[PDB]
Amino acid sequence: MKGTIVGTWIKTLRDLYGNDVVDESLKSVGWEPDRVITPLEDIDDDEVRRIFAKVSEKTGKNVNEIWREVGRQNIKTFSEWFPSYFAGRRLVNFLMMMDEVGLQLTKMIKGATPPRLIAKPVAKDAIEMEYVSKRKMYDYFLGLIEGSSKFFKEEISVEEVERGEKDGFSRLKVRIKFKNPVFEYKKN
Ligand code: HEM
Repeated sequence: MKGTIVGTWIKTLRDLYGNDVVDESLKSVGWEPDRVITPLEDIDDDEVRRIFAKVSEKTGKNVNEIWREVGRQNIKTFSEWFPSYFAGRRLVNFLMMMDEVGLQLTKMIKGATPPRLIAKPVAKDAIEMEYVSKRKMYDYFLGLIEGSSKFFKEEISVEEVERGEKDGFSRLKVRIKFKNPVFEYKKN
């Protein structure tokens, strides 16, 4: 990953799991517990992987479970660093815009590699959102969704539809139902 995102993860882990757990885990991979990560740095995905593995060991929580929790809380962290994205009224609009934001950053930020988050309405009160990535952060993705619902104070039901790997790409499709109708058939 790029530096920006790893910065948020470290912060979120600490908020979640305390300072000693994180300090220790970063040292285990040879990092400085209080490393200053710059946005445009490139960070070894395997190093991150080993960090989270250590957090798993120290806390006794399954790594997948940690990512789920990290995903939920990281929305709070990210909204504090980058408030403008969260400035809108609605959860649905937030979610529907995310794919565009991702495409744009791939273009703007050298080396940046965010997943596709393809969203499309499937009923008056529902969209499908498909995560597509070379990485595979199924639990993180799901966590982010819940965190978003939490931030926007809009209850949603999330049901997983498809999960699988093809051609080196991990995919996860969910159906997200909103409380009220948000879509309308309008003509082509
Ligand atoms: C709120 C504004 C957001 C911005 C500006 C943003 C942008 C980014 C960036 C820059 C990365 C890292 C790319 C890299 O380091 O190579 C990333 C990773 C990721 N983003 Fe977002 N994101 C946002 C919200 C979300 C939301 C709401 C979701 C899910 C609904 C999401 C899904 C993911 C996932 C799952 C990753 C991990 C990388 C992977 O799985 O391949 N992001 N995002």
